Amino acid sequence: RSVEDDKEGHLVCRIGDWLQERYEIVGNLGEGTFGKVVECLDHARGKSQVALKIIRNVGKYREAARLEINVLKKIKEKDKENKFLCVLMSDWFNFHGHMCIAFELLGKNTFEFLKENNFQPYPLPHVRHMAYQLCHALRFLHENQLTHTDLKPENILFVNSEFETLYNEHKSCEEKSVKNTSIRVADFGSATFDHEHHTTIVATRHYRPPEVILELGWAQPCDVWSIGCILFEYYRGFTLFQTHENREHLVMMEKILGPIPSHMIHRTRKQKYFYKGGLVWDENSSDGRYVKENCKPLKSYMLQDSLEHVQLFDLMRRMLEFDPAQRITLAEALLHPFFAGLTPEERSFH
Ligand SMILES: Nc1nc(Nc2ccc(S(N)(=O)=O)cc2)nn1C(=S)Nc1c(F)cccc1F
Ligand SMILES: [Cl-]
Ligand SMILES: [Cl-]
Ligand SMILES: [Cl-]
Repeated sequence: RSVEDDKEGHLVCRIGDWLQERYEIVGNLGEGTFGKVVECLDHARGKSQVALKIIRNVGKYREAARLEINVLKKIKEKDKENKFLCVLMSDWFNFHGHMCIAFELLGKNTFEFLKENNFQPYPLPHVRHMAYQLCHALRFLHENQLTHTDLKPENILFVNSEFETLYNEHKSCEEKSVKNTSIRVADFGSATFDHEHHTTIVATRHYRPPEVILELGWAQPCDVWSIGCILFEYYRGFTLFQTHENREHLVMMEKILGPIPSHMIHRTRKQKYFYKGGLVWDENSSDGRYVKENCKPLKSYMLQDSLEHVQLFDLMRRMLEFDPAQRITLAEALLHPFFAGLTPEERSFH
């Protein structure tokens, strides 16, 4: 059987196809610039269901995937009972130049669920449970000297994304409400140990913290900022920072969170963003006018005034502190009174 690649180096495969006389493809899960993700049955392990990430036959992707595999091995080694909520690898192999990584099959990611729910946001009890698990998952990675650097809703999966369809009487429309809010953290390809080389830029732009934009260096607090942006997005169903460029991003940060601390401004070599100790930007530009119209103080985005909403917003604001040294740690976050509302099942991790 000839193995075939398309023009971009993606493996040509379809439902029905097999790999290593072992993994039978039974579905398509998704795709990206890295290649594709298929659902397989693993005939060597009782037909167990797997998500198999199939990387393009392109050197720079094969190399990144090899690094991801190495990261995953180290993580598994530190969490042998798979207790700390990560999507860990069951197998990996090089298939005619395509690196393939097999993972236990979970449900949809939290972005895809949001999207299939027409971007209607998660209810607060759901946001609260998800935030709790995220703080705990990352706290454990952080305590093992690791930073994720690429947290975003697409990288957070429901263990099971089965939902109930409920009629929202205030909206005159149906809503999908996930039956179980247990989640797992995925995509460790960019994860960086304390002692390893730190690239100047990390994170997906919408989830990238100011110390990274200002090239001030970064560590574990990077992940805390990203979690704050994620929690906003779960709660409102739209992205906190919908931006494509650094200068606009910083202006959004200022409108939503207040001024950038002067000490950060004085320390950055990125002085092109500043003029006279202050952000410089064209208020009359397409980006200028978009930000002035759409970006408001964080507190203004609260849907309700009850105590649990106030506590969410207090927590989010502490996650979104400009100075990574002042930013709440996840150890501290887990002590926040926002988490008093967890059911005992949610708190003990069921
Ligand atoms: N372990 C695992 N299970 C799943 N399941 C899944 C994926 C997509 C969908 S879909 N097609 O969006 O409804 C449903 C279930 N995905 N998955 C993984 S590791 N996805 C994944 C990811 F979440 C981030 C980067 C690469 C990936 F391959
Ligand atoms: Cl490319
Ligand atoms: Cl191995
Ligand atoms: Cl200005």
